[PDB]
Amino acid sequence: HEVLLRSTETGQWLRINPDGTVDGTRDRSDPGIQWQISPEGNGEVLLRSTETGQWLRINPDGTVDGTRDRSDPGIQWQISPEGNGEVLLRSTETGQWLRINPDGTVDGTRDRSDPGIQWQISPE
Repeated sequence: HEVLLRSTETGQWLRINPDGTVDGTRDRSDPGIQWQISPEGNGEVLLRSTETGQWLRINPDGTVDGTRDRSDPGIQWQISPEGNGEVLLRSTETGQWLRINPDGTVDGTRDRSDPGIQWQISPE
């Protein structure tokens, strides 16, 4: 039950790379864009890469990458639907929203109005 996470603004997909970097791509065939959601309970989820097995992580320095440490505090996310399949993903640890920028970089922000925090989630 894989899902794709897609930018509403640009249509770019959230991708993880073999080196652990996380960014955006327009290549629908990239194997790094398939994710699996697992419940943590209490409204939290993990997002795990089908390709690499790494979980999506946000770090104290604001960077977003992947990790295989299931105990890392930065891998818990909260999906907040806004209606019509639009969602925000908020980090339990930092309080930031996951942001994909038009240039394909992925980081965090507290700006509710940033167009890059708007995500769609669709089955692959």
